[PDB]
This record gives sequence, C-alpha cells and structure tokens, in this order.
Amino acid sequence: PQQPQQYVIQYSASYSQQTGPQQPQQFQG
Amino acid sequence: PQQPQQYVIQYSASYSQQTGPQQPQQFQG
Amino acid sequence: PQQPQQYVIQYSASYSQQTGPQQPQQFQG
Amino acid sequence: PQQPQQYVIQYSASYSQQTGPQQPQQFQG
Amino acid sequence: PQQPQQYVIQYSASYSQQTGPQQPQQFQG
Amino acid sequence: PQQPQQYVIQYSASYSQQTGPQQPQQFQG
Amino acid sequence: PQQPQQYVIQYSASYSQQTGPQQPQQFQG
Amino acid sequence: PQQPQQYVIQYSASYSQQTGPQQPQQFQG
Amino acid sequence: PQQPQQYVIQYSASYSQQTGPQQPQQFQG
Amino acid sequence: PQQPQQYVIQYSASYSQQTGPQQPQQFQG
Amino acid sequence: PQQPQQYVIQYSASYSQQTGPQQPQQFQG
Amino acid sequence: PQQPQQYVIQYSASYSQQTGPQQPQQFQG
Amino acid sequence: PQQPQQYVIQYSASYSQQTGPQQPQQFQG
Amino acid sequence: PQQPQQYVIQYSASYSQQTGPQQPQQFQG
Amino acid sequence: PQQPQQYVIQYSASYSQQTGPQQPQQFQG
Amino acid sequence: PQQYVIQYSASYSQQTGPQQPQQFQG
Amino acid sequence: PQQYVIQYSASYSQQTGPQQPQQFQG
Amino acid sequence: PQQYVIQYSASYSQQTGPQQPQQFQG
Amino acid sequence: PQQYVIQYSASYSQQTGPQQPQQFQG
Amino acid sequence: PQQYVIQYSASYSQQTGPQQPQQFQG
Amino acid sequence: PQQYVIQYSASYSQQTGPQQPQQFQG
Amino acid sequence: PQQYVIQYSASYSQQTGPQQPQQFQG
Amino acid sequence: PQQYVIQYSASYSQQTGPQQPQQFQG
Amino acid sequence: PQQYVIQYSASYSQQTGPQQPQQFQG
Amino acid sequence: PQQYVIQYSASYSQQTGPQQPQQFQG
Amino acid sequence: PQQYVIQYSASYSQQTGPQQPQQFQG
Amino acid sequence: PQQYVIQYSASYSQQTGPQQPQQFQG
Amino acid sequence: PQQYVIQYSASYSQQTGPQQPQQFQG
Amino acid sequence: PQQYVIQYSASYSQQTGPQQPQQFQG
Amino acid sequence: PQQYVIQYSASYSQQTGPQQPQQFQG
Repeated sequence: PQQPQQYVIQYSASYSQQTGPQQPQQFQG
Repeated sequence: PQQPQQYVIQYSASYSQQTGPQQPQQFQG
Repeated sequence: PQQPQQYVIQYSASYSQQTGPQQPQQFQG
Repeated sequence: PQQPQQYVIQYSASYSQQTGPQQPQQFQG
Repeated sequence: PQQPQQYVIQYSASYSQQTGPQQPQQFQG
Repeated sequence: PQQPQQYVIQYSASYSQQTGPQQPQQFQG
Repeated sequence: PQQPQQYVIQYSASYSQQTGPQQPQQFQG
Repeated sequence: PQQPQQYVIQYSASYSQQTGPQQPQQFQG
Repeated sequence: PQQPQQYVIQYSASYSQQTGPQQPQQFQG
Repeated sequence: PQQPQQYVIQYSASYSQQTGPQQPQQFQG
Repeated sequence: PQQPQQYVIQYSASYSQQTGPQQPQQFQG
Repeated sequence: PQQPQQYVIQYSASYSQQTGPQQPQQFQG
Repeated sequence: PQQPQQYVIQYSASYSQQTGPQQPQQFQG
Repeated sequence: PQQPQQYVIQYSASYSQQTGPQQPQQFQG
Repeated sequence: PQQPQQYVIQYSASYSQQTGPQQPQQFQG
Repeated sequence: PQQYVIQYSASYSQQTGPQQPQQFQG
Repeated sequence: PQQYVIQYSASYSQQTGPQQPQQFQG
Repeated sequence: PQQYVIQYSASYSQQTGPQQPQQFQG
Repeated sequence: PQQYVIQYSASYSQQTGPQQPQQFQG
Repeated sequence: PQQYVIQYSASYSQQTGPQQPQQFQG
Repeated sequence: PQQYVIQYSASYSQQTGPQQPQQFQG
Repeated sequence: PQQYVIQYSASYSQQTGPQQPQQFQG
Repeated sequence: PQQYVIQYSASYSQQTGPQQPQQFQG
Repeated sequence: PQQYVIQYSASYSQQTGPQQPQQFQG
Repeated sequence: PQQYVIQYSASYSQQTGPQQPQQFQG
Repeated sequence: PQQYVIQYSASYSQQTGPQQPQQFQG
Repeated sequence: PQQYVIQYSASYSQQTGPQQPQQFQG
Repeated sequence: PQQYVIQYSASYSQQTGPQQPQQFQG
Repeated sequence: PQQYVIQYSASYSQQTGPQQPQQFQG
Repeated sequence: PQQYVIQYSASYSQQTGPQQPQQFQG
C-alpha cells in the first residue's frame, strides 16, 4: 500500500500576488 | 495498491492574482 | 490496482484573476 | 485494473477571470 | 479493464469569464 | 474492455461568458 | 504502508508577494 | 509504517516579500 | 514506526523580506 | 519509535531582512 | 524512544539583518 | 529514552546584524 | 533518561554586531 | 538521570562587537 | 543524578569588543 | 419551494458523470 | 426556500464525478 | 433561506470527485 | 440565511476530493 | 447570517482532500 | 455574523488535507 | 462579528494538515 | 469583533500541522 | 477588539506544529 | 484592544513547537 | 492596549519550544 | 500600554525553551 | 508604559531556558 | 516608564537559565 | 524612569544562573 502525497499550494489575498511557476515532479517505480 | 496523489492548487481573493503557469509531471511505472 | 490521481485547480473570487496556463502530464506504463 | 485520474478545473466568481489555456496530456500504454 | 479518466472543466458566475481554449489530448494504445 | 473517458465541459451563469474554443483529441489504437 | 508527505506552501496578504518558483521532487522506489 | 514529513512554508504580510525559490528533495527507498 | 520531521519556515512582516532559497534534503532508507 | 525533529526558522519584522539560504540535511537509516 | 531535537533559529527586528546561511546536519542511525 | 537538545539561536535588534553562518552537527547512534 | 543540553546563543542591540560563525558538535552514543 | 548543561553565550550593546567563533564540543557516552 | 554545569559568557558594552574564540569541551562518561 | 438534485450509486456500481446543476429561486 | 444537492455513494461502490453546483437564492 | 451541499461516502466506498460549490444568497 | 457545505466520510471509506466552496452572503 | 463548512472523518476512514473555503459576509 | 470552519477527525481515523480558509467580514 | 477556525483531533487519531487561515474584519 | 483560531488535540492523539494564522482587525 | 490564538494539548497527546501567528490591530 | 497567544500543555503531554508570534498594535 | 504571550506547562508535562515573541505598541 | 510575557512551569513539570522576547513601546 | 517579563518555576519543577529579553521604551 | 524583569524560583524547585536582559529607556 | 531586575530564590530552592543585565537610561 504505497501512497505518496505531495501538496503544492499558492494563495494570496488583499492586494497580493504570486509570480513563480509550479513545476513539481513525483516519481514512483 | 498504488495510489500516488499530487495536489497543485492556486487561488486568490480580494484584488489578487497569480501569474505562474502550472506544469506538474507524474511518472508511474 | 493502479490509481494515480493528479489535481490541477485554479480559482479566484472578488476582483481576482489567474494568467498562467495549465499543462499537466501524466505517464502510466 | 488501471484507472488514471486527471482533474483540470478552472472557475471564478464575483468579477474574476482566467486567461490561461488548458492543455493536459495523458499517456497510457 | 483500462479506464483512463480526464476531466477538463471551466465555469464561472456573477460577472466572470474564461478566455483560454480547451485542448486536451488522451493517448491509449 | 477498453473504455477511455474524456469530459470537456464549459458552463456559466449570471452575466458570465466563455470565449475559448473546444478542441479535444482522443486517440485509441 | 509507506506514506511520505511533502508540503510546499506559499501565501501572502496585505500588499505582499512571492517571486520564487516551486520545484519539489519526491522519489519513492 | 514509514511516514517522513517535510514542511516547506513561506509567508509574508504587511508590505513584505519572499524572493528565494523552493526546491526540496525527499528520498525514500 | 519511523517519523522524521523537518520544518523549514520563512516569514516576515512590516516592510521585511527574505532572499535566500529553501533547499532541504531528507534521506530515509 | 524514532522521531528526529529538526526546526529551521527565519523571520524578521519592522524593516529587517534575512539573506542566507536554508540548506538542512537529515539522515535516518 | 529516540527523539533528538535540533533548533536553528534566526530573527531580527527594527532595522536589522542576518547574512549567514543555515546548514545543519542531523545524523541518526 | 534519549533526548539530546541543541539550541542554536541568533537574533538582533535596533540597527544590528549577524554575519556568521550556522553549521551545527548532532550525532546520535 | 539521558538529556544533554547545549545552548549556543548570539544576540546584539543598539548598533552592534557578531561576526563569528556557530559550529557546535554534540556526540551521544 | 544524566543532564549535562553547557551554556555558550555572546552578546553586546551600544556600539560593540564580538569577532570570535563559537565551537563547543559535548561528549556523552 | 549527575548535572555538570559549564558557563562560558562573553559580553561588552559602550564601544567595546571581544576577539577570542569560545572552544569549551565537556566530557561525561 | 424545494429543489432536489440527487445522485445515488447503489452497491457494487459505478457512476462516472459529473454533477453540476444550476438552481435559481426567486 | 430550500435547495438540496446530494451525492450519495452506497457501500462497495465508486463515484468519480465532481460536485460543482451553482445556487442563487434571492 | 437554506442551501445544503452534502457529499456522503457510505461504508467500504470511494468518492474521488472534488467538492466546489458556489452559493449566492441575497 | 444559512449555508451548509458538509463532506462526510463514513466508516471504512476513502474520500479524495478537495473541499473548496465559495459562499457570498449579502 | 451563518456560514458552515464542515469536514467530518468517521472512524476507520481516510480523508485526503484539502479544506480551502472562501467566505464573504457583507 | 458568524463564520465557522471546522475540521473534525473521529477516532481511529486520518485526515491529511491542510486547513487554509479565507474569511472576509465587513 | 465572530470568526471561528477550529481543528479538532479526536482520540486515537492523526491530523497532519497545517492550519493557516486568513481573517479580515473591518 | 472576536477572532478565534483553536487547535485542540484530544487524548491519545497526534497533531503535526503548524499553526500560522494571519488576523487583521481594523 | 479581541484576537485569540490557542493551542491546547490534552492529556497523553503530542503536538509538534510550531505556533507563529501574525496579529495586526489598528 | 487585547491580543492573546496561549500555549497550554495538559497533564502527561508533550508540546514541541516553538512559540514565536508577531503582534502589532497601533 | 494589552498584549499577552503565555506559555503554561501543566503538571507532569514537558514543553520544549522556545518562547521568542516580537511586540510593537505605538 | 502593557506588555506581558509570562512563562509558567507547573508542579512536577519541565520547561526547556529559552525566553527571549523583543518589546518596543513608543 | 509598563513592560513585564516574568519567569516563574512552581514547586517541584525545573526550568532550564535562559532569560534574555530586549526592552526599548521611548 | 517602568521595566520589570523578574525570575522567581518557588519552593523545592531548580532554575538554571542565566538572567541577562538589555533595557533601553530614552 | 525606573528599571528593576530582580532574582528571587524562594525557600528550599536553588538558582544557578548568573545575573548580568545592561541598563541604559538617557
């Protein structure tokens, strides 16, 4: 029972911003 | 029973923004 | 029983926006 | 029993928008 | 029993919009 | 028993719109 | 029962921003 | 029962920012 | 029951910033 | 029951900054 | 029941700064 | 019940700074 | 019940500074 | 019940400084 | 109940400084 | 005024269709 | 005025469709 | 005015669809 | 004015979908 | 005006979805 | 005006999703 | 005006998700 | 104006998520 | 104007998450 | 204007997270 | 204007986290 | 203007974290 | 303008953390 | 303008941390 | 302008930490 869990989360509020891209890599096997 | 879980989430509220693209890669096998 | 799960989610409210494209790649086999 | 699941979701409310295109690729076999 | 599932969903409410096109590609075999 | 399932859905309500075209490609064989 | 958990989280409020990209790598197997 | 837990968190408020990228690597096996 | 826990946290408020990147490595096995 | 705990924390307020990167290494096994 | 605890903390306020990087190493086993 | 505790702390206020890096090593086993 | 405790602390205020690095080593076992 | 306690502390105020590095070694066992 | 206590303290104020390094060694066992 | 949208999957069955209704009252 | 959207998965069953309703009252 | 969105997974079952409703009252 | 979003996982079951509702009152 | 977002995991069950709601009152 | 975000893990259960709500009142 | 974010772990259970809410009043 | 962030770990349970809320009043 | 951040560990339990809130009043 | 950050460890329990809040009043 | 940071260790308990708050008034 | 940092160790308990607050008034 | 840093060790207890606060008034 | 740093060891207790505060008034 | 550094050892107790404060007035 293999269950790898990867959470990549970006959020912002009240006159904010995020510029960077999201590039995650998950390798099983 | 192999269940890899990848969560890529972007959200924003109240005069906010996100610019970066979402490019995730999942490899099984 | 192989069940890879990939979640790519963008949302925004109250005068917000998202500019980046969504380009996910899932490889099984 | 192979069941790969890919969820690409964009939504917005209350004077919001999404500009990026949706281009997901799923490879089985 | 091979059942790949790809969900591409865009929706918006209350003075919102989505501009990007939907171009998903699914390859089996 | 091969059953690939591709869902491309656009909807909007309450003074909303969607501009992008829908161009999905499904390849079996 | 192997369950590796990786949390990558960026958020900001009240006239703030984040510039760096998110590039995490998870290797199981 | 192996459960490695890695938390990478960046946040900022009230006219602040973070510039560095997030590049964590987790190796199990 | 092996549970290694690594916490990498950067935050700042009231006209502050952080420049350095986050590059943690966790090795189990 | 092995539980190694490593805390790497940088924060600053009121016209302050941190420049150095965060590169911690945890080895179990 | 082995619980090694390592705390690496940098903070500053009121027109201050920290330049040095954080590179801690924890070896169990 | 082995609990080694190592505290490495740098802080400064009111027009101060710290230049040296933090490189602690903890060996158990 | 073995609990070795090592405290390495540098701080400064009102136009002060610390230059030396922090390199403590703790050996148990 | 073995509890060795080592305190290494450097501080300075009002136009002062400390140059020497901190390199303490604690051996138990 | 063995509790060896070693205090190494350097401080200075009002246009002062300390140059020498701190290298204490504590051996129990 | 009552509006009911119900999707019910009985035992040993599979339902794949998404559920996305629009309900306007008043 | 009551609006009910209910997705119910019985025992030994699988439901894959997302749940995304839009409800406007008044 | 009451709006209910309920996702219920019975015993020995799997639900995979996300829950993302939009509710506007007044 | 009451808005309820409820995700309930019964015994020996798995729910994987995220919960991300948007609620506007007044 | 009351807004309730509730995620409830019953006994011997697993919930993996994140909880990230947006609530605007007035 | 009351906003409630509640994550409840019953006995012998595991919840993995993060809790990150945004609440705007007035 | 009351905003409540509550994370509750019952007996013999594990909660792993971080708690990071943003609350704006007035 | 009252804002409550509460993390409660019941008996024989483990909570691992950090607590890092941002609260703005006035 | 009252802001409460409370971390409570009941008997025979372990809490590992750090407590680092940011509170702005006026 | 009152800001309360409270970390409470009940009997026969362990709390490991650091306490590092930032409080700005006026 | 009152700011309270309180760390309380009940009987037969262990608290390991450091206490390092930053408080700005006026 | 009152700022209180209090570390309290009850009977038969151990507190190991250092106390190092920064307080700026006016 | 009053600033209070208090470390209190109750009966049959041990406190090991150093006390090193920085207080700036005016 | 009053600044108080107080270390108090109750009966049958041990305090090991040094006391080294920095106080700037005017 | 009053600055108080007080170390108080109650009956049948041991205090080992040195007392070394720095006080700047005017």
